[PDB]
Amino acid sequence: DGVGNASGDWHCDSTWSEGKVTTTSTRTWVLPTYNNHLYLRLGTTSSSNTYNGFSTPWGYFDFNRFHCHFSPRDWQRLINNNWGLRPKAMRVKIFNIQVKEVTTSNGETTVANNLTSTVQIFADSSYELPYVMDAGQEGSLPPFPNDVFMVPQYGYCGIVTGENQNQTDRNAFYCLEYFPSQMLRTGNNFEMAYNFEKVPFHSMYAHSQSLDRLMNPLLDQYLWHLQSTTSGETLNQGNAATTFGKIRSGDFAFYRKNWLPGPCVKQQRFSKTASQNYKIPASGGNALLKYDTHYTLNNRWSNIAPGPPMATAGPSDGDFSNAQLIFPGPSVTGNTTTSANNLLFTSEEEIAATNPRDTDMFGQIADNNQNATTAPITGNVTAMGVLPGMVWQNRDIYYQGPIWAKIPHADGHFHPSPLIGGFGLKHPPPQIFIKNTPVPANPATTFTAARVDSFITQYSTGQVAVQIEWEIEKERSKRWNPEVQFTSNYGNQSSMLWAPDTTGKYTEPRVIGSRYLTNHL
Amino acid sequence: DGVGNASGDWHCDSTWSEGKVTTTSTRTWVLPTYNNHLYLRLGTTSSSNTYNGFSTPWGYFDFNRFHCHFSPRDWQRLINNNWGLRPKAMRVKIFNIQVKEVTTSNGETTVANNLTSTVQIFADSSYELPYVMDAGQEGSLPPFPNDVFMVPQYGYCGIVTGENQNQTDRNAFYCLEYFPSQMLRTGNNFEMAYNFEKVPFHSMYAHSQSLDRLMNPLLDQYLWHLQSTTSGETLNQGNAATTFGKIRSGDFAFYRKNWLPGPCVKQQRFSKTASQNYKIPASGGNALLKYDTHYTLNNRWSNIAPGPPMATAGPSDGDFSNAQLIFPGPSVTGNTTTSANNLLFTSEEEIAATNPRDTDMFGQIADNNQNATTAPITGNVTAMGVLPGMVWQNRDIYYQGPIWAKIPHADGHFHPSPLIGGFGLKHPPPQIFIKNTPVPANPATTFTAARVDSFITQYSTGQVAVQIEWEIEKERSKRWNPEVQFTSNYGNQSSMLWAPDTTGKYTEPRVIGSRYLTNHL
Repeated sequence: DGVGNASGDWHCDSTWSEGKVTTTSTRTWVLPTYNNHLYLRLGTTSSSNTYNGFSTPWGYFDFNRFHCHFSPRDWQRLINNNWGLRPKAMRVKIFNIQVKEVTTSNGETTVANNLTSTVQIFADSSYELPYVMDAGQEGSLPPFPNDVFMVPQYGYCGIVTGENQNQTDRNAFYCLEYFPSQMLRTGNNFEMAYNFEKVPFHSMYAHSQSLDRLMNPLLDQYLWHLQSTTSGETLNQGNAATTFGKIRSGDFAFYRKNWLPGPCVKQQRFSKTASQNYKIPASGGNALLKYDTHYTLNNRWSNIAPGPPMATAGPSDGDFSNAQLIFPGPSVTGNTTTSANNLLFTSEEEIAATNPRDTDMFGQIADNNQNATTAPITGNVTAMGVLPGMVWQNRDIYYQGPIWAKIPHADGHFHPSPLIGGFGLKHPPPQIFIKNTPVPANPATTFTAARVDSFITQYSTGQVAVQIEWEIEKERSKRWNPEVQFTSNYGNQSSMLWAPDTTGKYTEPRVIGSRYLTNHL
Repeated sequence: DGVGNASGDWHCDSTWSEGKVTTTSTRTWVLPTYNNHLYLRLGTTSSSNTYNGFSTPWGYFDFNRFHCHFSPRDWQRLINNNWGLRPKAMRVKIFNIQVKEVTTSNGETTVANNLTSTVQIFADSSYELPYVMDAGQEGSLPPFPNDVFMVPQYGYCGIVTGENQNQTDRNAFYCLEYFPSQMLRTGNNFEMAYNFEKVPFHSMYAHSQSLDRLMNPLLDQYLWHLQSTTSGETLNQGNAATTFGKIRSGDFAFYRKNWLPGPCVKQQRFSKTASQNYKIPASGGNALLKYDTHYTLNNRWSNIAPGPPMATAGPSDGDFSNAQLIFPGPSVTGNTTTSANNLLFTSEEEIAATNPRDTDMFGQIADNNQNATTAPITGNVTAMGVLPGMVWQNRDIYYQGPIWAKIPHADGHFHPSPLIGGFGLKHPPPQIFIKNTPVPANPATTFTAARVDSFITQYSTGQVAVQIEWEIEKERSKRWNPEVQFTSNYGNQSSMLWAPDTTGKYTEPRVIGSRYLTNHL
């Protein structure tokens, strides 16, 4: 519309309705020029870290974390009152564009606003580009609305053959300029809308019943079983008579059951006390990567991280495994720490009702057929696939964690739910790409056909607004006694938690999940 | 609309109608960047000064004083001709926005206007934020229309537990960016409207009658009373006979009366002559805070300041108490003075008809039941609540004082009128918040997820207009002789009072209240 006319307004709120909540949040961004306006191929030959790909001049908006869209109070309203959550619609606006040219002269930089410069924006609706937005990486909106964030650079990997960097003829190059874009000056604004495909509600609740306890504790089964092959409490001694008996109440472990616990992939267990662990190197002949549970994909090890949902130790427990996500705590110098107390550990232990424990076996199975001569042998089940009549609970969604993921495009998928967390989507929210259009510097007066390298140094800033409509289930329980709630128990604090400190810094003190209200199997 | 098109006009006038006056005033403001765009928590552990809270990047418009909306002549038209005043409607405009970027280079600052920068403005209509606008503090429009004022920074306290700074889980953090705002460039303008809830007229008048004199001085009552228990003028001597008598005229003190004087909280009295006061420290073991009348709220002393309305010494009298408001006079160095003649003292003495004196007791009450053996004992009433059949007069509104206050949100309130002065409102005029939107400085070329600290230094200026509709009562008295008026008696002056001086400085020479015209009980 105009230079001196604002192209949008600031909107950040949540509005709660009967069956739905609509959260809006606005942020301020700054977009640098990446790679001097030019694509660059990436790669390194590493034993398991081997990768190859392309970094692009473009940058993109990552909307996928829950604290982008929710405050800590709104997250409390949600999880305390509701059994389920799923996203419905999404809407995005990019407005109040400002492009700034900078001038380095006489050892000092001055910034002026270039009014005729443009910025390019397109959302990829057809999913034609590699989708990196679900990778669980950085570059999303800040949790706190006053923060200004930097738009992350876009890049993508490609199929790696073995442990060697080198590309083959299968590798694709995608040129972002080969899509149609929208070019925006300071008067122009961008907008798009999106609809989520129907997806099961995330279950925000814990079970108040175990699987193996689903029976009536008063009654007996009409089913019989073999109690023992001999008299006495000692093995391989007795009168050698087979005793059959009815299954009476009080001895549930022998009840015949309709269902089974969920699948397992065992994890290696580590103690938070440093002296209580076996000494393992970070890198070398024996890596910690070797001793963790990994999968070999094309001669490349990769952790199973978290892996299939499995019950975990409590957040405060003195042991952890890779089945637990780890977030930085309130006070961290960054990139390293020697103490687990600085870290904030996730725990799935609420799902211990239906699911086997990450660091413990699924069960034990007979390895032979006994006879009078041969004693029975059983053995541990470390990894178990799904079986008919098996039930399991998904991993929990967190306030700091990802909302969705893109289901890979493949001829088969089983229970398409993301192992980090959230909502598997075949057509997730489309990636929105933005770059500063190049402005050439002063050209030569004669003609040359070499591409022009010299460019005016610029960056742009602006405002971005996101609106997601969510759909929620109200808890409908006949439970008498009070349910557990998410409360602030933090007590007497010199400086308020979940608020800026004396220096203005805002951090998130705790990891908070969605499962508080109980329900029954 | 446009860069080179003005978004509003200058309007300052009052327009008087039969039952109403509509005053408009326009000012020029300047808005700095506060706290480098970031919230900061505040607090200090003090014995009674203990506080905790948050200072915000935002700033706000304080419209609450009378001289914002009135000139000294308009204030004279009002109070001389009218018994009552109440506000009706209010309207606010913020226009002619100008955002200026500043550059410090080579030891000198240059200012340029950034045309694509925005400013954010929202009024809080739902009273969701802490309301600091009624606190009787600085940061309102200047009295004199040529002055340019600086928009005050916004901040708020929180519930303090005891004498300790530390917050508890009850303390709230409010993020202003979590409201919807309006973003304005130089072409854009802001506007809002507001309606006052029905409120009793402030009574601009003094009583021409005392309570205890409401009788007919000619007649006698038909009521009798006990005149004395003995003969003679000396106590505990006489003939010990009970004498009853009719209540004759001329001895009014014994008249039976339908009504009582207003409540009291006694104040400590101080003489303006320094030698005539008892020596008390400002701070130490014995504070002057201890010896003034205070209330203990959660182990924290606070003055009763002014407190319930009570008659006071005259403005020129040689003694004062905390029941009298104090304003700076025409000539003050600021923040301190050793002489009361520099200060301008408020006086409530007009209400001495219905109200007890601030430094004197409500009365005296019998402490025992006398008999022949025991002499009667009475004792002073320093503090008295309201009683059935009690009448009182509110504190006066001044030209320099607050217009309204927000009635706290609580399950009970008694006679909700602000003890400083003005109009108690449940939904007062909403606070209007304004800040400079951040413009990031030159970002790094690589990507980092830390929030961007570096910012372009900016400020904005503009114009703000306020229009309040007022409702007034015309005096309707049958009084014969002339009433007291507010006149300029200042006499021969080298430099005109109520006008700028030779140096351009404008001050307010006197404290002027609203009560001149008499009325009768």
